[PDB]
Amino acid sequence: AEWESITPPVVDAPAVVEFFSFYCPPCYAFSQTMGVDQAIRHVLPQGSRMVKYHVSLLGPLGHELTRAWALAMVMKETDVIEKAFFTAGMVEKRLHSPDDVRRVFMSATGISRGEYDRSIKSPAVNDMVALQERLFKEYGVRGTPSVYVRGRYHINNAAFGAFSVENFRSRYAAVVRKLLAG
Repeated sequence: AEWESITPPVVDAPAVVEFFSFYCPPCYAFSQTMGVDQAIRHVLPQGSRMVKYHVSLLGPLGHELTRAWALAMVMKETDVIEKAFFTAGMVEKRLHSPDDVRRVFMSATGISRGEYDRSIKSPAVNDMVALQERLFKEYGVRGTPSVYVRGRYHINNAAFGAFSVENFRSRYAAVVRKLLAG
């Protein structure tokens, strides 16, 4: 059950923040196969939110995915986009080029080619890319997945033990739950 205070804290932080990458196997596991993200959402106090931010440093398409995610966030389509990009990469192994990124985004959302091309570079998406890169530095992010609670506690992924997905998930969420208490 381990975690470390970050310094300095982030003010006005969402209750839970997770920095992740579509190239990060444990991120794939948290989101898509082990139900850790879901178990965390399940202990969110009323009114609190979990927000996910993509990190650019990892992999060939790092920056393109971050911008694609920025677009998802602007459009309120993170749910379908998250599932789509993990399937495309981890599962199907067909995320190699910038055209792939746009193709998967369009297929998941139904957005048109022309709207994607105009939107992907919109001021609002530009802002959301800025925000992701800004917060990477403020939270002191060092890798992925990096889960932060109330802008002050960084969960230590490497401090949990279990023989099963089910115990691992429960113990990870138990610690997040504890840190959300108040």
